[PDB]
Amino acid sequence: RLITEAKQKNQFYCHVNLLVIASRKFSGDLSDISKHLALAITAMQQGEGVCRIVGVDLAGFENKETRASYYEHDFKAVHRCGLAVTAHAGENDDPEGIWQAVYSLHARRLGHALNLLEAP
Amino acid sequence: SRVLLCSAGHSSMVVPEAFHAVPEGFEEVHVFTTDSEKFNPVVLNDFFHSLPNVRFSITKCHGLADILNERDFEFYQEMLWQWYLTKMPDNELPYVCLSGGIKSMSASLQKAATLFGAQSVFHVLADNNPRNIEEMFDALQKGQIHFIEMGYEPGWAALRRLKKILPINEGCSRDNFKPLISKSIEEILSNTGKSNQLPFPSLAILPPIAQQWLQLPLSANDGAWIQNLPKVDLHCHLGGFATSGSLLDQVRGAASEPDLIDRTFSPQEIAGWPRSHKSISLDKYMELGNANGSKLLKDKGCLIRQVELLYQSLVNDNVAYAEIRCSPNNYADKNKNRSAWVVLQDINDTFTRLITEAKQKNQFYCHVNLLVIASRKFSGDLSDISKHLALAITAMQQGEGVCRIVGVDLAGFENKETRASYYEHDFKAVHRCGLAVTAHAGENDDPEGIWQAVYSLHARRLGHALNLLEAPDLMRTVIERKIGVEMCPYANYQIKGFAPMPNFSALYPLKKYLEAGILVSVNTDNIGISGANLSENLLILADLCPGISRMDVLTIIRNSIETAFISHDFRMELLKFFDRKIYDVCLISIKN
Amino acid sequence: RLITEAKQKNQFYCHVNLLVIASRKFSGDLSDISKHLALAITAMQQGEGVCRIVGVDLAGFENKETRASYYEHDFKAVHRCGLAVTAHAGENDDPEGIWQAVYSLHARRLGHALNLLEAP
Ligand SMILES: Nc1ncnc2c1ncn2[C@@H]1O[C@H](COP(=O)(O)OP(=O)(O)OP(=O)(O)O)[C@@H](O)[C@H]1O
Ligand SMILES: Nc1ncnc2c1ncn2[C@@H]1O[C@H](COP(=O)(O)OP(=O)(O)OP(=O)(O)O)[C@@H](O)[C@H]1O
Ligand SMILES: [Mg+2]
Repeated sequence: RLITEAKQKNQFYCHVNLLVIASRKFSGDLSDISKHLALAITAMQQGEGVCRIVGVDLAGFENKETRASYYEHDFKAVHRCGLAVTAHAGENDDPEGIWQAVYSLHARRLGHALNLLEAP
Repeated sequence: SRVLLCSAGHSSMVVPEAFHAVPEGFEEVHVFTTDSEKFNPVVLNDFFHSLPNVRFSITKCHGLADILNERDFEFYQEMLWQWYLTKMPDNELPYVCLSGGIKSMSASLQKAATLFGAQSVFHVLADNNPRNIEEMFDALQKGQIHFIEMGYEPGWAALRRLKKILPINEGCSRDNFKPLISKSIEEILSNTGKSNQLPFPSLAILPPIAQQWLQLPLSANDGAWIQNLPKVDLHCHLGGFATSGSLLDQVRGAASEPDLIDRTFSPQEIAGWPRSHKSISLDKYMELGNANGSKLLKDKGCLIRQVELLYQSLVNDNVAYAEIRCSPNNYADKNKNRSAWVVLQDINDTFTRLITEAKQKNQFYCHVNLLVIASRKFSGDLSDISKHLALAITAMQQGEGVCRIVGVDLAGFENKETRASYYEHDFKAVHRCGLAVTAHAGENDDPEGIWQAVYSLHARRLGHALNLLEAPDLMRTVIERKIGVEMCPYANYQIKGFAPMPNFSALYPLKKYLEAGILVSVNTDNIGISGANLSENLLILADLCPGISRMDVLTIIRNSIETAFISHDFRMELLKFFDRKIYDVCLISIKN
Repeated sequence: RLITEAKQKNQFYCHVNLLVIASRKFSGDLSDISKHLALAITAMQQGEGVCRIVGVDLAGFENKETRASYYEHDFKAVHRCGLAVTAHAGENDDPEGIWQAVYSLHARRLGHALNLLEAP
């Protein structure tokens, strides 16, 4: 509604798309990841609307146990339905985690990871 | 009412004390007797003339005396039974006395009173056995006549439609002797599983005659009881409800856009439907439903009309709980913003509104839930399966509602290209969330696929599974885990063929399935295409599985309740309501 | 023998079936679990007898070191032959352990599990 209102005035407007986060709550309510993924998958399919859902997020509590090879069982269909995946890693994790996140989750983008220089 | 029934013998003056038995006065006295010359009705007529408000009826068994012969005994028994049936109050039990008559008629009348109800049966005893009226009057003045009763006799709450089906029959003889209940009495004990398969614990309170009636085998003429029977349908397809006829016409008439309706094509007619005399294939079975389906259900108004008509049919068939299989993607259309989620939401809100409006008026309402069909290789890419699962879990996540989403479904064409061991990894999340799976592991599917469905998909139900009898280990684990097996009698009979199908040798395995202990449930699949609702689906079992019993049908209903995906508290309430209704229906069933 | 002796005199008798307990060691001779499973399968294959073998107990130290994500491929064998499995995950365990003990070991019956209240 805001985008259409701004566009009708012919004034400069800011197109905005939404990303559904998947909080890494770890032990608590393990079904939350599946619920969020399915919510995003079915929400991107509304179709009509200048604003839409274009991908999901993997931010949350980063840990060795919470690596990309821990939730990888649930992502077999996010790419199947045409979604996109970002990630948040490298702030405190291991370059192996970043490597698997790049190659297992097929993350098109990546968050932070300021220590890339140490891994040519 | 306050109607007496008595037998007149040599002691013909026993009626006046029977009239005086009540402590507040009496209304109508009726007496039955034989054709012997010993009885003198003049004395009783003169005695009762002092109370003209009392209806005196005297009937004599024509051509009978002394009841000295077995043929005479049965003649007297049948006339007495007919007279009792034609001489009872419509909706109250009468008062009956039997002190007059020899042991034969007395015992017959007592058994008849037990057999048709009586407000109070008693006996009159006199120390000196008075003959003249003044003598027994003086006797009652002191109190010589004592009163002996064994208690109130409820009889059976409903047996009197014998007098409707059997007319007065004033002109009759020994030739048209009706042994209607005697064979039921003969088969009471003449005929372990059938002994303690008793569901619905209140059936124990039910009187024994109707219990043994339930123990009798099923018959075609029990359609009235079957229709009055509260049932459960778990395998029901929304897309095959209306396919032809007035239902299809009125479903078409409510569409939002008439110009998008093909009002010309109609399905090909099959002679003898639903009792198909020739075997049919799955392709023709589905082609019979071509007039309806996703090609016609896109219109929102048409969808609402179809859902309302299906719910009305469910309520009409006395179904007290149902689960509907639906395909939201098939009815979606991005042209009019009709996403699959929107279609499913429309169905859910329509069902919830219908149920609430039916419950507000305190009528019989069919609580219904939805099943999300996830077909295999039906529309192209297999990502549609993931889309269906995601939609189903998101829909169940609504939280609050009345008509909810119990779980998902897995349906395919035959085999191989639609095997049940392809999508475990996709199913992990949806099955973890808390839904349920009913894999269609059956209909010429090898036992290995059924094993994968049971043990890797954790499927709680199996569609059809007709050929389960050839896998003893798979059977054993199915019964050991109480996995529901939905079976559609008419549909499988039409598309596969079972005895008494012409030129067929195989027979339906439902009886052996029930004897083994499988939690079998009887369903309808596609009402419109098969042309048979739940009532005739259950009725056809008499000629499909010979020797099937009524208690077996009740256990089928119990199993259908057992295998449904519902919460514990809702299951308890449903069980209580079903048990009370079942008791009422079997109380008023032996009436006919 | 005891059951037949009690039954032949037409007196109240107690039918008894045995469960082979797959003892938890996790320290040495780890083949003992497979040996126990084979012994239980062969024992149930006797067939005749009022008293028989109907199940296998997964008892022992139910701590995280011996959860249900270890030998499920081995329990495929016992599940194949139509033999019941009883688990034991009731003392000092997480809801995750109970969950995949139910859904991977296919435990048809569960032991203890006193803390189900906190896992709706
Ligand atoms: N994808 C877009 N994102 C943001 N603005 C857009 C987009 N597409 C079109 N517009 C708008 O189209 C309008 C065209 O304006 P125009 O070419 O006449 O230049 P202007 O009016 O002189 O200055 P301004 O670009 O600031 O409006 C712009 O104002 C711009 O905001
Ligand atoms: N599966 C069983 N388990 C235990 N006992 C059984 C079983 N099957 C039969 N029985 C025995 O059958 C016997 C039948 O006994 P009956 O019906 O005559 O009653 P009772 O002798 O008066 O009292 P009781 O039941 O204590 O023996 C019972 O004693 C019962 O112990
Ligand atoms: Mg079906």
